[PDB]
Amino acid sequence: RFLKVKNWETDVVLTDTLHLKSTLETGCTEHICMGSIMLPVRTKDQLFPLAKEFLDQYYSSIKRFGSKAHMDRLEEVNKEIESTSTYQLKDTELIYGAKHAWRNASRCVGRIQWSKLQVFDARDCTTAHGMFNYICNHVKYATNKGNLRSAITIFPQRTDGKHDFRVWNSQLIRYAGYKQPDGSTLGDPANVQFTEICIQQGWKAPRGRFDVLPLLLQANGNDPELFQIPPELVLEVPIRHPKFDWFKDLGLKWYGLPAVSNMLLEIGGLEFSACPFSGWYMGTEIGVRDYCDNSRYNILEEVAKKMDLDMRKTSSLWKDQALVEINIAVLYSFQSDKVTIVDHHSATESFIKHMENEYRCRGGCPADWVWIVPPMSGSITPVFHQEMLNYRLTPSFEYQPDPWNTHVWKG
Amino acid sequence: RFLKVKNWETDVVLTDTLHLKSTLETGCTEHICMGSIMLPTKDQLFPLAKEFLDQYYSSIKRFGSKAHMDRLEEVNKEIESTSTYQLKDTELIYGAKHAWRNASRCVGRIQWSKLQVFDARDCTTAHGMFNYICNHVKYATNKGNLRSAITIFPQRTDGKHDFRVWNSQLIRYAGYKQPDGSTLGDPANVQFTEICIQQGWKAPRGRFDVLPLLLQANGNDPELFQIPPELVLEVPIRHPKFDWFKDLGLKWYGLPAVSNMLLEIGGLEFSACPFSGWYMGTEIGVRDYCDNSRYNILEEVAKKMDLDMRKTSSLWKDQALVEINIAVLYSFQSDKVTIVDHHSATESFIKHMENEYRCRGGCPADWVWIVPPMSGSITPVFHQEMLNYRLTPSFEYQPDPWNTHVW
Ligand code: HEM
Ligand code: HEM
Ligand SMILES: CNCCN(C)c1cccc(CCc2cc(C)cc(N)n2)c1
Ligand SMILES: CNCCN(C)c1cccc(CCc2cc(C)cc(N)n2)c1
Ligand SMILES: C[C@H](O)[C@H](O)[C@H]1CNc2nc(N)[nH]c(=O)c2N1
Ligand SMILES: C[C@H](O)[C@H](O)[C@H]1CNc2nc(N)[nH]c(=O)c2N1
Ligand SMILES: [Zn+2]
Repeated sequence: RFLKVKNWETDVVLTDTLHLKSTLETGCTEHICMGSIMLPVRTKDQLFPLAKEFLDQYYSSIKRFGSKAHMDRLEEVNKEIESTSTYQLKDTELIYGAKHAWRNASRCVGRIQWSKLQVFDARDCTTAHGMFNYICNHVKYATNKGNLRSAITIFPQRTDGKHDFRVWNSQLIRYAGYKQPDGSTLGDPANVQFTEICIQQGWKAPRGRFDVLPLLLQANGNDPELFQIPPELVLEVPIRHPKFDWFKDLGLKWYGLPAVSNMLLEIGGLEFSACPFSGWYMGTEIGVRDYCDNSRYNILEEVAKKMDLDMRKTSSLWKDQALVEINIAVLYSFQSDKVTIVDHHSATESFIKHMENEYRCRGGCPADWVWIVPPMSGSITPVFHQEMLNYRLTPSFEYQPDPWNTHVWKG
Repeated sequence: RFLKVKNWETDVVLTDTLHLKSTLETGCTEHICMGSIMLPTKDQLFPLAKEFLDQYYSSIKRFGSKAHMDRLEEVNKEIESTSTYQLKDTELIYGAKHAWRNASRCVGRIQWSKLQVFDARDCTTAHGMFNYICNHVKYATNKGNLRSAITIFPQRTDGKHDFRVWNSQLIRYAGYKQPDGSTLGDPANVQFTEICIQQGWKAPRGRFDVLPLLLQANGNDPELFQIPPELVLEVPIRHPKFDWFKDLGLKWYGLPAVSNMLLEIGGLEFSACPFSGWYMGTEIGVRDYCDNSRYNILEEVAKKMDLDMRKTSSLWKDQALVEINIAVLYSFQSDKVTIVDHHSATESFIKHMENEYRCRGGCPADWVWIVPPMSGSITPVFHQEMLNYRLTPSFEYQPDPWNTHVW
């Protein structure tokens, strides 16, 4: 079966054959679309086909499909599953797997860079302290004094689901949020629950507007431990505006390194519950969502006040006007300190080319339009006008429940 | 089977039960989501009439009444005899308001119940059609105080006798392909603009020439008519701070009036059902003016603002986009023509969603279309999970007549 997508700006039509290789569900049916819904211990039984599938993919990519090296590996894995109920990936397989999980990530606009991913194998790690070490090294390597490099660190895979490695932080670097008795919030409202946990686990909170959270690390199913990332390894960028001198006085800054640490990495049916990954920011992530979401820092009014916009009627577009200047400020700041960042025009245009190249060479590119289109200026980016097919391929990054909700406390 | 939707900005969760009444298909499967794709007999007829009459009679709190049962047999008799049936005025009106109510892609649906319905099923000719349409335009325009309306022409019979309005909207600017290779006027209408000329229209070959109506009655050949200019309300576009802005020579019409869709009610098909409301500002300023394949004026506005257009990262496109949209709202409000900004309209839609969930068990909605094409996440609909499904009565797409019509 062939499926066609059309770009309604360029009339370019592409044909997808890759969806045929799609396994997992979407959440949609013939009678209902769930494309705007945010969130849509394995047996030896189901494990081997999943291993076989992966290994088949792997050996095809290296052009050794049906070789003795291929067959022997299948046999080898088959036996290891029957006698041990699981198996270990070769380094080459782990690297291929991690890159392809990124490549298959349909909500990610930045996938043109997928083949350039630095894979840190942390499968020999045994303790929280060991995790801290790996993570520090990840952060130093990725930051690279401002010239950012994509990386992922992979901790040991799930066994019986009782010895999980987990990073409790949603991101490696993130600002604390504090609920005040008056109901207002100090810092990042999105991190209030996590900050409270850290505090309870013994973290002495400085209680400012931008306190870098501590790492809360769980190894081998044990209770999580607190570590503070060395400040010298956390690159931050004070935000200022190229024309507005008062902007610096808002007191804003942000960190340079976006690093997601709460996702699950599935490769060949194996589950890696601790796999922090990092790249670089698209400007709007900070300047639109982080600064301007009503439930985040929420700086639109204060910025608009200073620009002296007509804030009486929404139809003055004072919110839209302030949003653009804030986003201009974020980009100007990062560029000025030579910390890697990409604007949403540049990023979306690159994704279009990547997507086109993925149709030619791969037969498709699964993409989630709802997430790909930037949260400001949507239709002046080429992705707005691009029809996309969303379906799920493995290897993949998956969601997983927050550890504080599932963890068995030891004491 | 009882689905929930969350607003991630307010934590409000709503439970959807209405989707269970859905009958038509979405185009998605368990394996692939097509949510971003633009375009996915007597025995057929009677269940459709039934489903429709059941909901109609339920809406008037007379489910399982003699009148209900009586009407059901009456329509059954008529289908079994005529191979079709006629809607009572009351059903027709209910039908139309519900097609709008059910339009999952429409952000302006909070007003759905105040639709003025013009019954034009007695129409037999294109001059006839023209007369109905002029009346519609005048009534809906209301000297700038816009009122929603629909005019309904006779239902399809054998597909040989279709009424069609060939225009996509009642009022649209013409578009011409100059020998330069460039495009003068609206590029979206180049092909239809040729068909007008091919059928006899004399273009003023300008930039904002109001297209002529091309009307088809009983499957006959379509005819041209020029709407009385005095009935087409337009808004010169100026900026409340940029005095130079008016020299760009931009204007826009006040009445958005979609004329090419198909209205399906109780199995019956109305291929000519022009309807109209009032603009949300971004349709004009973001899409019409700044789409690359439309008037595409970003670069020239940017020049006039003397913005640093060297790098994409100065966000000069974004900056101009805001100003252009500021101007659109300003000009319409200044001339007292109804318009709504994307903040007000999306906040209204959220309130409507809440009303629909609490009073109907849900509200079908297409996030891809509801989220305005600028400043998406600073409007509340961005953070609102929505379920998309197909309810009837409905507005559907239908093929362009020129590809179909047998002369
Ligand atoms: C290098 C530059 C990168 C850019 C500019 C980028 C951009 C983005 C953006 C803007 C999102 C939307 C998330 C949000 O708005 O909350 C996203 C999602 C995502 N990204 Fe990327 N990313 C980059 C690197 C990476 C890397 C290195 C990985 C994995 C190895 C990755 C995997 C993902 C995944 C799995 C999602 C899905 C999130 C979800 O499902 O909720 N990205 N990306
Ligand atoms: C009164 C103020 C109204 C507003 C502000 C409004 C707004 C909108 C907008 C912005 C869209 C997106 C379409 C696009 O971007 O091209 C839309 C779609 C739509 N509207 Fe409304 N509308 C209004 C009245 C009406 C009325 C009176 C009807 C029918 C009687 C209607 C039926 C529809 C339908 C069927 C669609 C989707 C068409 C499709 O499937 O592509 N609207 N509306
Ligand atoms: C509900 N929010 C999603 C949080 N998650 C799971 C998530 C996943 C991937 C990406 C993001 C946005 C942060 C980010 C991460 C990376 C590696 C790059 C980038 N530009 N942004 C967030
Ligand atoms: C891209 N979609 C095709 C154009 N169609 C079929 C379509 C249908 C309904 C609405 C629109 C947008 C124009 C419009 C119409 C009405 C009544 C109100 C309004 N504010 N805008 C367009
Ligand atoms: C590819 C994508 O489906 C297409 O660009 C859609 C996106 N959302 C839209 N939303 C609205 N309101 N109007 C449109 O024309 C479109 N176009
Ligand atoms: C309800 C809706 O799906 C939700 O708000 C989505 C919309 N699109 C998004 N797009 C990005 N990049 N990030 C997001 O968190 C979201 N959130
Ligand atoms: Zn879908």
